[PDB]
Amino acid sequence: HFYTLNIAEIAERIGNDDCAYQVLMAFINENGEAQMLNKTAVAEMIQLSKPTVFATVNWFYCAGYIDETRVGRSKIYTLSDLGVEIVECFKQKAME
Amino acid sequence: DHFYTLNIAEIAERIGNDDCAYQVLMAFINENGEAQMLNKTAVAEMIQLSKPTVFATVNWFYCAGYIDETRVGRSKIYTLSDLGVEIVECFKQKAMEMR
Repeated sequence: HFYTLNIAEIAERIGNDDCAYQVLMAFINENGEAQMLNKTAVAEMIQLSKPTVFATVNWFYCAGYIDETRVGRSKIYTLSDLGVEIVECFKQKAME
Repeated sequence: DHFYTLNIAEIAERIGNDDCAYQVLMAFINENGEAQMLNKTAVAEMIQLSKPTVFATVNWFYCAGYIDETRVGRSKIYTLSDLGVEIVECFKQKAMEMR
């Protein structure tokens, strides 16, 4: 069961969500490369209510934006191929 | 442009494991199994969960692309996007094959 979707419009929507945009963008180091993060570290990068930032990371998971990997004791998140593609819109939208 | 292919199965199970998400999704399917439309308030009312909680989900469901929003009179009303209908028609099937 696949579904093939115009990413550009979701990327628009997220891009209109103050809180969502920042949580996606965290996963991008200054070198323009994606990076792994746990929920705590993200919570720190962004000045916003730790609750809301945890809640945002959670749905991002759901939605399929960020992959989760079990590391020893804690859970660590990276962007999905989808997360990367959404960032790739933003990358190009800032460009032009 | 920017097209991308989701696995709907993978998104479904993820949603299936969130009590609030599942219910918010399913609220757009009526008694007769047809898809319907609601505003934020009507969703909140069907779900037996913190109105705040329901509102955050309806928000992010919108971001995710599961629902679209249509202006009417003096009321932003929500309806499943095609994606949202994908996600349901997937739950519907897992339940279908079950019985």
